[PDB]
Amino acid sequence: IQMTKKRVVVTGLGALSPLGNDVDTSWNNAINGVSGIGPITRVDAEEYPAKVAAELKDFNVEDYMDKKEARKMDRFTQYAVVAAKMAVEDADLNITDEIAPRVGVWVGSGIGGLETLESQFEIFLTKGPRRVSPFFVPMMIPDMATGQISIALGAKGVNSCTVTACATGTNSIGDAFKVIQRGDADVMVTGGTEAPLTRMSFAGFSANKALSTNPDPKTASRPFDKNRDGFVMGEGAGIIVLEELEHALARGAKIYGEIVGYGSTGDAYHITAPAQDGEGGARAMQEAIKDAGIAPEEIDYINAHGTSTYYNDKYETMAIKTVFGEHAHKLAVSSTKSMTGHLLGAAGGIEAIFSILAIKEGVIPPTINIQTPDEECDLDYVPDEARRQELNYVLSNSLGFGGHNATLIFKKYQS
Amino acid sequence: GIQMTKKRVVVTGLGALSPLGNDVDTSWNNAINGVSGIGPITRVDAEEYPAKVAAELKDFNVEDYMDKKEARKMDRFTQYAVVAAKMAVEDADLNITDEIAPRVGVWVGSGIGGLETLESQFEIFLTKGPRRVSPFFVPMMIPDMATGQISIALGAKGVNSCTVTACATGTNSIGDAFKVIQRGDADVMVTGGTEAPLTRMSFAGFSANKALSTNPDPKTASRPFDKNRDGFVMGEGAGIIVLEELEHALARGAKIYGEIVGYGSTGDAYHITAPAQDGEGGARAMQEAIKDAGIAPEEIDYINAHGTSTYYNDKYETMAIKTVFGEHAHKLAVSSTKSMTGHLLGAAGGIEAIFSILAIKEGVIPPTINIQTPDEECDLDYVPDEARRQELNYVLSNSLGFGGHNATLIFKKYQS
Ligand SMILES: *[C@@](O)(CC(N)=O)C(=O)CC/C=C/C/C=C/C
Ligand SMILES: *[C@@](O)(CC(N)=O)C(=O)CC/C=C/C/C=C/C
Ligand SMILES: [Cl-]
Ligand code: NA
Ligand code: NA
Ligand code: NA
Repeated sequence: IQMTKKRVVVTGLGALSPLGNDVDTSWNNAINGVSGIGPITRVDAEEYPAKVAAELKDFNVEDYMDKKEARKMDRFTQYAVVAAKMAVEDADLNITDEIAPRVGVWVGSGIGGLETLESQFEIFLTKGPRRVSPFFVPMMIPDMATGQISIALGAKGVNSCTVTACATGTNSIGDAFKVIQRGDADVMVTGGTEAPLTRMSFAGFSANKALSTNPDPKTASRPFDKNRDGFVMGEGAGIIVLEELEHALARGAKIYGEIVGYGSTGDAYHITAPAQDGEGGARAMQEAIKDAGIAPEEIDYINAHGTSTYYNDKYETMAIKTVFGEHAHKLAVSSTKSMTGHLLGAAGGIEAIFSILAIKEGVIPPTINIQTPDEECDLDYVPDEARRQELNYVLSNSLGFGGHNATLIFKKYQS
Repeated sequence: GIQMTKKRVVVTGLGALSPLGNDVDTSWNNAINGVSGIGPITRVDAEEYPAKVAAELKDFNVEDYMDKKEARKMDRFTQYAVVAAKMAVEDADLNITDEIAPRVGVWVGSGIGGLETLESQFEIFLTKGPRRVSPFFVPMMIPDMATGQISIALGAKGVNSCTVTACATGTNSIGDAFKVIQRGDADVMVTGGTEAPLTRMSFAGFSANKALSTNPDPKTASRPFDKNRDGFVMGEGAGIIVLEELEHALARGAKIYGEIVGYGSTGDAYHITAPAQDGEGGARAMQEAIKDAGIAPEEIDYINAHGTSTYYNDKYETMAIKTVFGEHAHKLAVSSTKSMTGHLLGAAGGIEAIFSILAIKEGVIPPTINIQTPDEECDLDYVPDEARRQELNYVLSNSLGFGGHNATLIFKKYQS
């Protein structure tokens, strides 16, 4: 018995990010080096050492659905549904009864409905268990983003949700890519979503000192900079439509590019500390390269994990050098987190969009805020300004707590 | 040039913690003897909830399996996953050396992860302030920490993931790990589901949803397919299996319980909690798994059903079996082990995959206990009360979850 190996193309993009309430706004702001970082308004910033966050700007859920529908969705689900409908509309895909069992959904979330859980548990403690919402359980579960997307779209195919901390979006896309490659779906609506700007998330990330305590939004998120002191938390959703090539061509779909490689490894080291020298991340990049059937020298641009944390940025630099050798100083590396902040489970989704758009548009987005170069972080980070360049291959990296490492490789579409 | 043959995937090890026993042998032997793991709730004070019964682990002490130093930073869901995964690897007699470590992966899911940790830590936040929240709060709570902690405990450096799909969690995680090995991305996968849902918010949440049985009698509370079924009885635990590429298993002289041959996944695209009318989505997922296995539906001998003891789910699952199997539906055996273990949520698929694999190896079908009033709408052969000795070639395991997830696995008797 032999494996089916279908070609998988990107036919639609949808997004909500601190840089815009659609792909066009997000992409244009990213290539112009616009920061989505400002003072915290979502929660009371006085209680936490962290004073800045990357929030959605002027997002009103009622512009997309009824108040009654929105009331039964946590922010993480609202973002996923809005971005998925945006991606399908962009793909110009008509999900009929005929194709519905061949159209699936694979969207992840790092934590799901944390705000709902906090509000509902606070109701339990002060008002008693009978006052708990009949919809608390489905609203909270991370897989409800996939569930609500499938209902909104009429998508009846492969239906799943990957939860792998900050590697969530990258793994979800990789998993959906594998579904199409083996012929188990013709279309997959995939990516990540996150609404982590909550009391427990700010308390939790302050307790483990992962968050930047820099009160200046102009210098808070500075990946690879000598003075980096933790990440700046963001929110949103990045959803893409993956499609089997012949299916896309037959319907006259527009093609942004092709997904060719996916790598997944575990550090098997520590619950929160990444492996020394980023060895696991190096292995995940190598698996994705082997999956794509290319030489490492073929990678033109790396959309780095680059969170603006001491260890991660240093280890990611080391991992790139291990994988690419002499080609490491020849490629371009950039972290869009310098502008969007860290979207956690949605990071991989938004960064896959930027990686795909980098190939289609031939523009590398920059890493902003690098003022003090770090001798340990000496690669080409495309500082301050976007670079116009024809790209053939783009690599996107992610990692998460529990030692998860995930890598995706995108390729310029050629017939 | 690239490789293209599908690898054959065998089950080489089993590990479990369930309300029926703190290992596979105890759980299996109690299940085949129709022993109930359901009793009054002791985990939380149940006086405020309408639900009065649960299926808890019996005399489980995490310190019998690991040092206190290791257990302290683990929520119960992670403790269960680590203990069951170590048991599965020990049973598989697998030596994870530095050489094979990048070829040994982990794919374990949890429906909710560290809910108890989240509740305790949020209660600390409200009464003591955010500066008193633990630096271990975030990693302890996240559902993927079961995979994370299992990989650290084992030294497993390969494909590392976590599927979260409500009650379909365990089934999807196993199916996903099976696909990893089939495409040649790992030689070994430690996979399954884990859950510790016996918490304040879980009892309150499922009571508010009216998903839980409010029957105070532990003797009749969980009764799948019975006319008087009135919601599920919550359980806890972990079911972990070692999946392995066939040639790798044969070369090391591994014992083989059976083979994984089929996996189906669909979405109802209907409602947040209610399953589709006539269980159409579940019927499609069974059909996808059957096609994946390359068999005729008549080849299925036994169905380990989702059978949660809820009105719509048991009725719709019965309808879905009739749609898929036709005239063969009344010829096959169907049973719900949830009648004994209760509903393990994210761990249900893991424990039920173990029972399905053991059903083939031992040639014994576990029964559905507590069926006293037959429902005219649920008229299939549910193997009532007593286990059935039968040679099985193919076993199908079904799962479904909130959000319209449907997941199916097919296991086969191993033949060279
Ligand atoms: C992420 O892995 C951080 C990193 N190393 O880049 C991470 O911790 C995300 C975990 C998901 C968190 C959602 C919020 C929880 C309170
Ligand atoms: C499960 O899907 C119910 C079913 N239809 O069988 C389910 O609700 C589990 C989702 C929750 C998992 C753990 C959450 C506890 C609060
Ligand atoms: Cl934990
Ligand atoms: Na997570
Ligand atoms: Na065991
Ligand atoms: Na529990």
